[PDB]
Order: sequence, then C-alpha cells, then structure tokens
Amino acid sequence: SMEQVAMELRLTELTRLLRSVLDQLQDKDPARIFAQPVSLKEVPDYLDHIKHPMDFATMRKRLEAQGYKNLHEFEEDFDLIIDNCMKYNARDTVFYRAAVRLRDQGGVVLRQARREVDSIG
Ligand SMILES: CC(=O)NCCNc1ccccc1
Repeated sequence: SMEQVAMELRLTELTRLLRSVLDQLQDKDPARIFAQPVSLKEVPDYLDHIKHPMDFATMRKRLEAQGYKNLHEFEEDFDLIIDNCMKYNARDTVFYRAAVRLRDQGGVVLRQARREVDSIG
C-alpha cells in the first residue's frame, strides 16, 4: 500500500537521524570503552551482574536493521550502556568516570534530537 511505503520512508528517515545521533554520542567515548560488548572471555562473571548488556556496536546493528521505532527506544539502549557501567564498576575507576562523562556530554546531543524528532514529525 502507499501508506506502508510512507511509513517505511519515515522509518528510514528516523534511522538516518538516529545514525547521526549515534555517531555524535560515540564521539564522546574517545577511549572506546563502550564500543564493543563486554567479553565473557575477559570478564567471565559479567552476566551474573548485568542482565541486559549493551554497547555501541550492538546499537549500530539494531539501527541499520531499522530496529528503533522511535527515539525513546534508542535512548533506552544508550541509557543501558551508562547504567550498566555505573553498576558493575566502582566510582574510582576509569570505566565509571567515562560513563559519567558520556552521560553528561551526551545529554546535550539527545536534548536536541528530542526537539528535532518532535519537529519533523
Ligand atoms: C563497559 C565496561 O563496563 N567496562 C569495564 C568492565 N569490563 C572490562 C573488560 C575488560 C577489561 C576490564 C574491564
């Protein structure tokens, strides 16, 4: 139907906007601490601690599959990256501190993205 095509066009455009957001957010992790999933070969007990792991590569996979239906779904995955890190790692670690910085610097990018998504429809 024409309606389904129009809907798919909107999804494609959302994916394009979210791709830009994702690149901007990942730029705020220059150490690439959150770039890949935590390896069970390196951290064997990780899944005993964290029930819903997330990372930028996994987000990018879901993104390119047009698996984010709205910004809220995207933000919930971004939030997992930060919240998981701030649970698993203690406050005086380079990991926790990177998560704080990513949260702070990313809020700016997400504040604008929320307005843009509301604007464009
Ligand atoms: C994203 C995150 O929580 N990173 C810290 C915990 N994972 C870790 C993996 C290899 C070596 C040291 C630590």
